[PDB]
Amino acid sequence: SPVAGQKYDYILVGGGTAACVLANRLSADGSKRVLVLEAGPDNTSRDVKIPAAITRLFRSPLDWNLFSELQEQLAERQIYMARGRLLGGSSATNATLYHRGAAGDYDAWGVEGWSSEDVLSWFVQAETNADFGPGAYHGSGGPMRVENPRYTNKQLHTAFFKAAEEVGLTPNSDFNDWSHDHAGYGTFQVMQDKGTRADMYRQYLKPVLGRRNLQVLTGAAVTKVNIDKAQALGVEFSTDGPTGERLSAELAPGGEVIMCAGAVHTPFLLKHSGVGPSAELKEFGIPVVSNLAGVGQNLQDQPACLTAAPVKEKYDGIAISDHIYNEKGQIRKRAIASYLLGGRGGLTSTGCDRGAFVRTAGQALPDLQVKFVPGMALDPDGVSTYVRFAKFQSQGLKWPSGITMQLIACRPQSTGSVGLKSADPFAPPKLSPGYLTDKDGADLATLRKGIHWARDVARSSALSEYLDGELFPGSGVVSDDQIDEYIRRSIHSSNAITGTCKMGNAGDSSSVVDNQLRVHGVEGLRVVDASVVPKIPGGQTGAPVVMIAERAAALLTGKATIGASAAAPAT
Ligand SMILES: Cc1cc2nc3c(=O)[nH]c(=O)nc-3n(C[C@H](O)[C@H](O)[C@H](O)COP(=O)(O)OP(=O)(O)OC[C@H]3O[C@@H](n4cnc5c(N)ncnc54)[C@H](O)[C@@H]3O)c2cc1C
Ligand SMILES: CCCCCCCCCCCCCCCCCC(=O)O
Ligand SMILES: CCCCCCCCCCCCCCCCCC(=O)O
Repeated sequence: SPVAGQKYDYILVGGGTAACVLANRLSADGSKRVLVLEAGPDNTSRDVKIPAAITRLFRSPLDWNLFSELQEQLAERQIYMARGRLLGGSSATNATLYHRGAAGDYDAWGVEGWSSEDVLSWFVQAETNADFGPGAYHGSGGPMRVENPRYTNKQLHTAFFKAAEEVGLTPNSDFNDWSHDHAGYGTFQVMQDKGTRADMYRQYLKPVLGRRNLQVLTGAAVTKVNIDKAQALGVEFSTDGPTGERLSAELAPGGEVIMCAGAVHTPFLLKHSGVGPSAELKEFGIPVVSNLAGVGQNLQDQPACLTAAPVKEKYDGIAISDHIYNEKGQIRKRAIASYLLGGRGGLTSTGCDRGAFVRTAGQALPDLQVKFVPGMALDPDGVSTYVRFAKFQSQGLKWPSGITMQLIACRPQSTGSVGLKSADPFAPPKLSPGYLTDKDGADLATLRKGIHWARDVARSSALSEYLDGELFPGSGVVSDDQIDEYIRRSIHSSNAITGTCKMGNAGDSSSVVDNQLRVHGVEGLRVVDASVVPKIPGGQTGAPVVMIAERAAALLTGKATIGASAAAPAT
């Protein structure tokens, strides 16, 4: 009905992080008709704009509310896996931390044309940074906004740095500078513009909505790619939920469908389109279009656990929870005034503004990320405690002052899968994160050694000054066996999720897309989102997705090629 009689050069499945970048770049010269189909609503919520309102976005109508299959290895629990559902996708609901990982993460992909030297200029092209000018590792002029965090905690932020130094960690002045080793303690930069969330709807899509050649439809749930050698024709979707008419957006000749539904929903939709392992498609009577073993395999997510400690009575009031709420759960006037005048103070924080990367055991690259939060978790599940914090408003109760360190296996060895639990394209996917399944027990060992490292930091004189014991995991949890059980019972997502449509070299049989991001076995179909990441980089995955989308757009528009290897000579 909104697509009746129209033909599109590009159809983007999803209106999230990658899709916003692509919609901007592919509509720029005016020559191409671009359609965006997003299942969620428009990006208008105040809870998206204010960073500290991330607490309110978990388990909300702006989230997919996805739960994993029962995980036998995690005390038989379903794990919540947050995912944004609106224009800007997870960039609209994330913690805003700006991380690229290390040069070695991209070299470890081993994919032709996607070395660290190849991807660096695409990170730089996306970027405008308030604290780093143009240089080898930073750009100025690109649509993203990055800045140093605008919340300062007078006592706890430098206490964390001093404690990390007391345990023998060195400072890292810029976690995105590839001329330094990745390990160390330091500030985490944020995807914010003077304390306002700088999501990719705000930075890339919203500014170009006036373009006549760009059509964005919200409340548009894609059901499958229409495929006719298999050739993408366009995409089926409903604007009225499960009961709605199935509409079809049609490609113009030479048009492509670009999958941008993310690492959960892209492999899910491909399987619904007949692209995936033939056994999984036959199970639900889906005709096999491209028998592609890797679709929904290689799910990589960074699992997390935490330690938390209360401050001494004399330091009551020094935590970010005290800067946001008063003793009755009322949002503090100082926080509101600082946010609106100046774009500073506790509402500019998603909780962590600094942390560390750490080698627990002599690895080539850090296996552990540490997020320092100058507030105390009341649950060993950090995501649960954020939901508690949002619900705490106006309850007439005092949130106890303290600190938290979240421990993340940032380069995990475990993998999971995404598949189908039914033939209905409106049903949730069959989601298995696979945390702690790697054969050596490396991910469990990382998080166990993480807890020991967080304990050493909390015991150090610089932080010890403020603290009065330990809440989580607490006094009862000391032996390796007690720590491992705490981790199995409390492990939660740090919200990465990559690799389910993995890019690979010619000859890599686990590949779903080639180095041109083309889906094997289908013409005119590409994936441009976190699905394609071959091996997860250390740190949060949003900046890498924008880099991939920026480079994909340049390839599609003819401004760049990927893979510059000299042809072997004629003999
Ligand atoms: C809670 C949370 C915290 C995070 N913290 C950080 C962090 O601090 N820093 C950072 O860099 N990264 C962070 N990340 C990760 C980062 O946000 C993601 O890796 C990145 O945004 C993914 O981009 P994408 O384009 O692959 O997918 P998304 O941005 O998730 O976009 C996919 C889009 O597809 C839509 N969609 C799904 N199915 C359909 C359908 N059938 N039809 C139509 N549309 C559909 C979704 O609604 C969504 O809008 C976080 C993630 C979350 C969820
Ligand atoms: C508990 C989690 C934090 C909640 C934050 C909500 C703040 C509500 C107080 C009133 C906000 C007034 C300022 C309005 C700003 C709206 C967003 C923006 O335009 O940047
Ligand atoms: C915005 C302020 C919130 C204050 C909450 C109190 C402190 C709790 C810290 C929880 C520790 C782990 C952090 C969980 C982070 C959830 C979001 C994310 O995954 O980045």
